[PDB]
Amino acid sequence: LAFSPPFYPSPWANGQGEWAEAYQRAVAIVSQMTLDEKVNLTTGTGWELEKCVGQTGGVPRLNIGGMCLQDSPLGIRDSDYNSAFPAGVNVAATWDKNLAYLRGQAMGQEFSDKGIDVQLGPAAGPLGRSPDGGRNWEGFSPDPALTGVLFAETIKGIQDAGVVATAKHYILNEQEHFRQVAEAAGYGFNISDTISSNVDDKTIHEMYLWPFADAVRAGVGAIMCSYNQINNSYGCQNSYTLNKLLKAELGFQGFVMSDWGAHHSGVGSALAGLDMSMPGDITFDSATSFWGTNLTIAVLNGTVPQWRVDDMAVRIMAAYYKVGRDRLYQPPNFSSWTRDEYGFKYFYPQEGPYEKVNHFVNVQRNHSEVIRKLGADSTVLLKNNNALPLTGKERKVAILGEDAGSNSYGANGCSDRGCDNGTLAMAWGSGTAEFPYLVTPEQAIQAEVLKHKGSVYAITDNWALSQVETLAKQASVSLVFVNSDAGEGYISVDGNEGDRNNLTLWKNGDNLIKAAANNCNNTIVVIHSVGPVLVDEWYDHPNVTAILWAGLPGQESGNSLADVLYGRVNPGAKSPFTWGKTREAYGDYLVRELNNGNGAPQDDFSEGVFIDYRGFDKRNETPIYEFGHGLSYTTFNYSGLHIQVLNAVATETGAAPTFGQVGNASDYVYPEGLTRISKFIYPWLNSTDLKASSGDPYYGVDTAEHVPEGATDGSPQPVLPAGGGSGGNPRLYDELIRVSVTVKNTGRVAGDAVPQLYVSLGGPNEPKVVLRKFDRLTLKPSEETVWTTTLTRRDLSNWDVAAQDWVITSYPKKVHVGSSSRQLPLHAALPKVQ
Amino acid sequence: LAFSPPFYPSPWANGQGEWAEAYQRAVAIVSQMTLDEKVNLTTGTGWELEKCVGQTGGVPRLNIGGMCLQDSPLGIRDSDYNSAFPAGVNVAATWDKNLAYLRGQAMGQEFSDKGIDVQLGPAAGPLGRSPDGGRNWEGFSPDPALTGVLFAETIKGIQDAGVVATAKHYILNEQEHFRQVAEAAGYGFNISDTISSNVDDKTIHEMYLWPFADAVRAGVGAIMCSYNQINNSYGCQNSYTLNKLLKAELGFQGFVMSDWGAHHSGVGSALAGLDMSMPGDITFDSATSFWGTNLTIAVLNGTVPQWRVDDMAVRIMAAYYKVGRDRLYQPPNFSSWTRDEYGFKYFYPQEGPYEKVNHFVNVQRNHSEVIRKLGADSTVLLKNNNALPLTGKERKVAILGEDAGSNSYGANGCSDRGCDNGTLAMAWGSGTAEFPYLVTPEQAIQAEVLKHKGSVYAITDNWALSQVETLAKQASVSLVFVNSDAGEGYISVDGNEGDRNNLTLWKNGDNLIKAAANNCNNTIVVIHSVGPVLVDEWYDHPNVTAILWAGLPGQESGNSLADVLYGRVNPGAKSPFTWGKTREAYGDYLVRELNNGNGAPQDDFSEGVFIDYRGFDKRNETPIYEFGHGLSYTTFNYSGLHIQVLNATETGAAPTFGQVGNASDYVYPEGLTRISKFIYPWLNSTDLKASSGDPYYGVDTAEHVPEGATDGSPQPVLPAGGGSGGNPRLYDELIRVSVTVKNTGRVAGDAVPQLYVSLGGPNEPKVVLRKFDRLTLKPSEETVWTTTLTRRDLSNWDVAAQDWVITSYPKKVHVGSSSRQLPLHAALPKVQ
Ligand SMILES: *[C@@H]1O[C@H](CO)[C@@H](O[C@@H]2O[C@H](CO)[C@@H](O[C@@H]3O[C@H](CO[C@H]4O[C@H](CO[C@H]5O[C@H](CO)[C@@H](O)[C@H](O)[C@@H]5O[C@H]5O[C@H](CO)[C@@H](O)[C@H](O)[C@@H]5O)[C@@H](O)[C@H](O[C@H]5O[C@H](CO)[C@@H](O)[C@H](O)[C@@H]5O[C@H]5O[C@H](CO)[C@@H](O)[C@H](O)[C@@H]5O)[C@@H]4O)[C@@H](O)[C@H](O[C@H]4O[C@H](CO)[C@@H](O)[C@H](O)[C@@H]4O[C@H]4O[C@H](CO)[C@@H](O)[C@H](O)[C@@H]4O)[C@@H]3O)[C@H](O)[C@H]2NC(C)=O)[C@H](O)[C@H]1NC(C)=O
Ligand SMILES: *[C@@H]1O[C@H](CO)[C@@H](O[C@@H]2O[C@H](CO)[C@@H](O[C@@H]3O[C@H](CO[C@H]4O[C@H](CO[C@H]5O[C@H](CO)[C@@H](O)[C@H](O)[C@@H]5O[C@H]5O[C@H](CO)[C@@H](O)[C@H](O)[C@@H]5O)[C@@H](O)[C@H](O[C@H]5O[C@H](CO)[C@@H](O)[C@H](O)[C@@H]5O[C@H]5O[C@H](CO)[C@@H](O)[C@H](O)[C@@H]5O)[C@@H]4O)[C@@H](O)[C@H](O[C@H]4O[C@H](CO)[C@@H](O)[C@H](O)[C@@H]4O[C@H]4O[C@H](CO)[C@@H](O)[C@H](O)[C@@H]4O)[C@@H]3O)[C@H](O)[C@H]2NC(C)=O)[C@H](O)[C@H]1NC(C)=O
Ligand SMILES: *[C@@H]1O[C@H](CO)[C@@H](O[C@@H]2O[C@H](CO)[C@@H](O[C@@H]3O[C@H](CO[C@H]4O[C@H](CO)[C@@H](O)[C@H](O)[C@@H]4O)[C@@H](O)[C@H](O[C@H]4O[C@H](CO)[C@@H](O)[C@H](O)[C@@H]4O[C@H]4O[C@H](CO)[C@@H](O)[C@H](O)[C@@H]4O[C@H]4O[C@H](CO)[C@@H](O)[C@H](O)[C@@H]4O)[C@@H]3O)[C@H](O)[C@H]2NC(C)=O)[C@H](O)[C@H]1NC(C)=O
Ligand SMILES: *[C@@H]1O[C@H](CO)[C@@H](O[C@@H]2O[C@H](CO)[C@@H](O[C@@H]3O[C@H](CO[C@H]4O[C@H](CO)[C@@H](O)[C@H](O)[C@@H]4O)[C@@H](O)[C@H](O)[C@@H]3O)[C@H](O)[C@H]2NC(C)=O)[C@H](O)[C@H]1NC(C)=O
Ligand SMILES: *[C@@H]1O[C@H](CO)[C@@H](O)[C@H](O)[C@H]1NC(C)=O
Repeated sequence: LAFSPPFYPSPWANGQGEWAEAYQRAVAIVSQMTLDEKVNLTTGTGWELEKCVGQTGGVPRLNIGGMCLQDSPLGIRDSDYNSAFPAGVNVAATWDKNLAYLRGQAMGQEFSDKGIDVQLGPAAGPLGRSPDGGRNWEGFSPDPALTGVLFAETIKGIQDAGVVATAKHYILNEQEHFRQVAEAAGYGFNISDTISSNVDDKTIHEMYLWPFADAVRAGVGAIMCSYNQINNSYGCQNSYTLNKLLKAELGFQGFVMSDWGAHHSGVGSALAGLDMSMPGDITFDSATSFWGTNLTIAVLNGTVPQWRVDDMAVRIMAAYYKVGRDRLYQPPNFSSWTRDEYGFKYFYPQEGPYEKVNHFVNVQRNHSEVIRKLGADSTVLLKNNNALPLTGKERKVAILGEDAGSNSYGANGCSDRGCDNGTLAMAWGSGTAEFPYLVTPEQAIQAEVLKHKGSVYAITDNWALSQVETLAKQASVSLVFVNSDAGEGYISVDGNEGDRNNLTLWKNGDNLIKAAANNCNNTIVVIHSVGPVLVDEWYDHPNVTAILWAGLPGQESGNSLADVLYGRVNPGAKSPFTWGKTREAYGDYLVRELNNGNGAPQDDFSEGVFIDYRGFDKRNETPIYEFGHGLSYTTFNYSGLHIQVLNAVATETGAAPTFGQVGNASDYVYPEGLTRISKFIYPWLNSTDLKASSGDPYYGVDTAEHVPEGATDGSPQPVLPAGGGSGGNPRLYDELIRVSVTVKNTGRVAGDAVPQLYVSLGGPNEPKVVLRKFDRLTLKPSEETVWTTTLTRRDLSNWDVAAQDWVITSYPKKVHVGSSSRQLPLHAALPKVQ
Repeated sequence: LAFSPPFYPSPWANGQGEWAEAYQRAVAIVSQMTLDEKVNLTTGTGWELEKCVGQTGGVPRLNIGGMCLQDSPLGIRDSDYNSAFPAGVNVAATWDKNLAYLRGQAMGQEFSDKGIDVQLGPAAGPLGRSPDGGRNWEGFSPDPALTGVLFAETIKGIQDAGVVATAKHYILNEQEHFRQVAEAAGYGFNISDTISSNVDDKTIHEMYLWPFADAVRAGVGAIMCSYNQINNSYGCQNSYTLNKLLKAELGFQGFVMSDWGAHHSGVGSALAGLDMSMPGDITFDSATSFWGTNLTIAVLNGTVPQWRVDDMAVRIMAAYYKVGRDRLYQPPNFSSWTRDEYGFKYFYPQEGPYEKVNHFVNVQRNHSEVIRKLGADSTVLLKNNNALPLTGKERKVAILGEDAGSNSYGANGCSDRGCDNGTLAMAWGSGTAEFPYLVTPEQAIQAEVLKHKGSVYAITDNWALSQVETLAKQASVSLVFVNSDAGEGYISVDGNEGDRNNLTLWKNGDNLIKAAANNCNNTIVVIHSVGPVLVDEWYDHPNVTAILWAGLPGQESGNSLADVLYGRVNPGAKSPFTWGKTREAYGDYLVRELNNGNGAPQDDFSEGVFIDYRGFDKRNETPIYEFGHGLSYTTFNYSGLHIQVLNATETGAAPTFGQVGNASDYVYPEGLTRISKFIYPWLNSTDLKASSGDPYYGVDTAEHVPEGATDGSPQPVLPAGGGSGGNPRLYDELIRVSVTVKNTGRVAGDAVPQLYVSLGGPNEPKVVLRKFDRLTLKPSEETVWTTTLTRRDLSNWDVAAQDWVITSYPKKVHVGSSSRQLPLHAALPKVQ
């Protein structure tokens, strides 16, 4: 059984880089705080006790309001008068840094204006190991370089708007099956612990950890650790991922919160590097906590050192000052639990004053513009035989497929989007937001036809094949809509328990396209989905003249598409994952059966780095549409590749500091004038009897055997070779090579090119190409521009497990530039650099 | 059993009134025709043999193309790139003569450009004896004055655009049940002949006939006789309705065509006043005809006088020339039977040249504008507790009801509209047209809200009550859509065989309104339906703040409604029927069970003239919403009633035109390939009997030909005849009535002043509608409305005198805003 080696102590914050001023202020405020106050910062107040999906008590004596933590990565969850943005996989499909930033900023403004302090997103974990993982859509791309840049830009947009961003889920939560014990039980599986991702050190550094290093370096405030185990140690108490990888190596200065229900111990978690417990209780409304009271006590009895709790407090306050949250503070002006204007203050037990719980604040501004633009710029044109753009002069237009029409229960009529009815604009689970409205393809395309006085109908029942065939025959174009859904594991739709059971079109989609293609010589397929689908039985049909994948566009879905279909937007999106011929061609199977008796299922990542296009490439498999593939209504030419070699840190930390003082147990007893709200989690002790007021069956049992070596060691520590900066040693960020290429629009209309830069790092076990750089360039017909990027030392390195460091190996390296991972007409050998 | 007295001979045309020219050109061309050519004019070429729903083979030797006859009364059926107009009943809701005319004109243009010569509409029969009658929606109103005026207006619009209109169905086809023997069989009833409408002479004159008189007087060129019997004589061989009532009394100068399968004899129908057999065969594609060959033989053998067939050919040509069809002629450029560009020229047997059968001509022009406007001006505001118009500033809008959303099979996804799925903008059967598209309420209202940056959703599953209640608690306004559908008898939806089984909202409509109104203090109900529905269990709910009825609005439905809801259009429409508390409150039950063994069911119109509001008023029942009721976004005042008193006896002999030769002249030409199932006018051989194949040929012939049926001698002109739509003295204006109408509200808008008389006497309705108009007034703006009462308007039909008589009982006049809101009244002075 895979094992996770200890790494202690839990590194302490130091004001590194961009964090200096936030840290000074955090120190100055935490210095003034009592122990119970500090504890208050670390622990949620209990499932559905206050307004937000997570919420802490704050420090009322020092005028620090409770921190409000709300889902989701694509807009405010469980609220009203908010926008629904396209999903993160759409962001990835844009290959546009600027759009990722703008979406981050639009979300941040909305979260801010609801009195939300922390957004539970963006996501980069799951990275995308398996094309059927239920949550890949919440993230970006199975590619680390593309994912990391867009993750980082999204984080910066949110944080520049004055809300803490939360990089989640850290780390290796690559599937939904067996991610939680009670969740597996509800599906009839009996497991004593959650699935264990077992991964080698090289793989983790070069893939799953890489976007987290980008997030840390961009200044991310928070990280959320995951439900799964890593080598059979839970994500939210894994000292190797948390103390070693994230805090010592990556030099992470903010706080680590648990996923909801991912907290599995008081002492172990605190010493293994967790900073905040969400939603606060052990299970929802258990009125017990691994922290709160238990953590106050653990400091009082000598088990957790004051410096560790003080560091939790400093990291939490530092994230808060760093984004300027204190300057924007206001209590949450909505409730996640009800839409009622008035209600009891403490939702779950229905206690506290009866008062205004919703203000109905309209936070949307004009954000439908970025959503519409982004949806259009993420529409991948996979196939186009001179079919598109449409002109408006088409005489009779057939809109075919349920995915074009309305959800008959209303756009929000399935709780957490837990169905696949009508057009698919948002997948399911916690990564969701209430739509203010949803513009369907049916509405948008019908309005466009009628504006030109054409004829148009929508058929939206995918088994009405007789009416489909009859209409297809009469039409000048058939626009066929199809989808494939997925989502978080707590919701099952049609027996799909988060993870998709297959990669086939839902609701008869393949039969629908065939019914149409057999009758219109101009059949145009639109796919909405969470990731790749099997297109093998119809993509090469002579009557399927164009194919688009539009992802999950959010609220303006139909207008984003019309913009693309009718040429207002020249599509420039690129596939951010691989379209293979079969499920088998992707390998990386999901663990769907118990393979460790009734223990934790074991998920061995035995492919190593060979996921998505790296795997297709290794196996010599030819994708239908490759990573980086996307067409345009113009043409681009790449020429003139040139390479230019360019001219291009403490060894110990300080001792761990403590701020403020700890007093007697009697100081932290429940205050006499306070009504204790039922299920509410507090930092207080029933009496000075520590053991009895812990109520912990294991209190003082074999304590020292359960505290790992080094776990309480507050003395100076060595700086890891790969650490000592933000997102790693700052040398990794030295720019070693400049690359330049000329890109020309050789066609008849303006459009965006997406130049892509791959390297071959060389060596018997490396992928043949891996993406390193990209940009999205707007070019007029005949226009030329010189695209210039740089490669960093990290970009040219591999993880050396013996050195514990990034090393540029002695194998000769090459650069490749072109339009996709398989369309690389330019190549150049790289000279030795170190 | 009821009995239909004979009336013979069948009156011949005489070029009366506005028909003088058309009749002279008709006589000139028929004079040049051989017998088989004339017969070709009168007989369809067989079911689905050519392009149109009905088609004659024309007279090629004289450059007269075959006549193309096509459904429906609300747009071109079975075609492509055509418009889909609101139903008749919507035109009735507008109370707008000018809109009726513009909708006729728009349709005429579309039909004309497809190469269609004759539109099979408009409809005023059914009048609407029964609220659950399956085709009432095709027509106008159970009121004969409102129907007659709007029916005449539609016909003028169609015919001024150069297409023959066909006033249908003549007469008394007031229910779908048992209207056809084969149809009844498919529903499990064994009857030997169709339902017989049995109606007294006064009622027929004062109600069912009256809009046909207006149609005739406005110049309609064709009439279509009905599937049902009247007093046990088939509508298409009824000498009393056709010969006496239509041709001798109303002076109809045009042609009468059979309904499709309504032809039931060769000699009998011809002599009883029928002019045209549609679709030409005895049963669909039987390759046999009551006419065609049979009618050539009936003339050659002396049973049908030459003058009768000459007259048929003269009526048919006079109609065609009357609308100027000859100047606009082109073969039909689409096929009713396939959408393919190419196909066999004779669809049913798939024979003849393989060639172009569809040219996909887009005839829609700008007709979507008149459609949108008529849909808005026909949306009756039944209740408004200060909820409308919406401002567009409503923060969150719930659209609720499957009636707001799309048909999941596509707007034309159910053949002849034979389903109730998604928004109801068209009822079912032959009275239909392919939408070029359908703007749903969901589309237009959500677009409206998005334009103002509001939040909006549509819920379109009527059993998703949980989702409906959750949204309705969060909404600023809830717009709840519900319907009730019906149609022609050959289609059954949810067990409704044409006729409605009930007047209750379909698709959980009542429970949907109750779930919304239980949670939004601002619930607004929109009804699409073929007629009245029962609103009693929610109309007065304190959270139901408004209620509209929008009828069957055609392709622009959503934009029509949004224009009204958002105040672009001030509703002016008025209910064209009564909204009763219960079904019982209407009486006039359908005949739904066999009541004459396995003979024809007997449908006794035992209520007489007392249908719709006449019956409610008679029984002193209070309607929830009366005939004539509609609210506006402004208010109007009616005052200053002022009343002022104002200051041929035989026909010619029947003519014959041209000559009849020997049998041998009418034998099939030698070089002609005979298309299979095609109906021709020719004889297999000079042997008459063997060429007819009639098992009754030559047997008891004279005993089967009623007295006077072959009398070509000059005939007496009836007292109530002698003109167009009746004796011209009937149209003398006897009294002028005036009132002042003022807009006293804050919104420009239309008033619909309505003038009712009481003719008096123990058997007369308390009030009957006589005149109306729709007048546009700005806020504070006044106008004088002036109108006149004719001799007909003040008369009752006297069965003894066989004439209209102003009876001696004192009469009153009433003016107001509805049949129940009449603040102005006076005694009328005695006039004669
Ligand atoms: C001051 O106040 C404080 C606050 O009140 C007091 O704090 C309490 O102190 C107690 C100790 O005195 C704590 O109780 C003990 O906790 C441990 C740890 O449990 C958690 O972690 C487990 C994994 O642990 C490893 O990793 C963590 C870090 O992630 C480390 O901190 C641990 O040291 C350990 O590290 C090794 O392994 C990692 C790699 O994994 C390496 O990198 C290191 O090098 C080390 O080699 C984890 O498995 C536990 O998970 C269980 O609990 C969850 C419920 O919380 C549940 O979700 C899981 O499914 C799982 O359930 C199973 O186990 C529990 C009991 O733990 C059962 O109830 C349950 O029914 C299941 O069977 C958890 O997240 C825990 O291991 C200890 O229990 C072991 O030992 C006792 C006897 O001492 C046995 O009775 C138990 O059966 C159990 O035995 C297992 O392990 C033995 C190894 O020693 C092995 O010999 C056995 O064979 C067996 O399999 C204690 O439970 C208590 O948590 C804490 N309370 C709070 C609120 O913090 C403090 O005492 C007081 N101070 C003083 C001086 O008074
Ligand atoms: C030159 O060439 C010509 C063209 O080829 C030759 O034309 C043929 O001439 C034949 C006569 O020689 C015609 O055959 C006869 O038809 C008659 C009429 O049938 C039709 O009308 C019936 C109603 O009739 C009344 O009303 C019409 C106008 O609507 C009048 O024209 C009639 O005079 C009659 O008028 C009276 O009543 C009205 C009020 O109703 C008054 O206003 C008047 O004052 C009078 O009182 C109608 O009911 C018939 O309906 C049947 O046919 C439909 C199918 O067509 C069907 O859908 C109906 O259900 C119904 O079906 C039932 O009856 C038929 C038989 O007709 C059966 O096959 C079937 O199975 C059903 O049972 C129809 O529309 C017709 O009545 C004659 O048949 C009767 O008499 C014969 C004896 O001669 C019996 O054998 C029959 O059983 C039948 O008897 C009934 O009536 C008797 C009294 O009349 C009574 O005594 C019996 O007890 C019984 O109940 C003939 O069939 C033929 O139609 C015509 N062909 C064409 C193509 O036009 C012509 O001969 C030739 N000339 C020469 C000189 O050679
Ligand atoms: C009642 O209404 C009905 C329905 O409207 C009328 O029925 C229609 O009447 C038409 C006559 O007016 C008849 O028309 C015929 O159609 C035939 C089919 O035409 C199509 O196929 C051909 C062949 O490949 C194409 O050319 C053509 O464009 C069509 O696609 C034609 O073949 C007939 O053409 C012949 O007659 C016309 C004049 O009518 C001539 O102009 C033409 O040149 C052809 O003339 C030859 O045949 C005639 C036969 O009468 C001879 O008289 C003449 O001398 C020529 O003969 C030479 O060629 C023939 C064979 O081609 C050869 O055997 C001979 O020895 C010589 O070499 C004509 O156009 C419709 O088909 C018919 N419809 C149906 C469904 O039956 C009806 O008339 C009405 N009744 C009344 C009283 O008005
Ligand atoms: C850790 O977090 C906890 C949650 O934030 C903190 O508990 C809260 O502490 C505040 C400050 O002590 C308490 O506030 C008190 O509230 C009562 C009742 O308030 C309401 O009713 C009155 C009377 O009609 C009304 O006038 C008020 O405006 C309120 O609506 C007041 O009477 C007190 O004077 C005082 O303001 C909260 O009650 C308490 N919350 C809960 C859930 O118990 C706790 O202080 C934090 N601990 C540390 C060490 O910081
Ligand atoms: C603290 O006191 C409360 C209420 O008096 C009690 O119910 C709760 O269980 C106590 N906690 C412990 C750990 O005993």
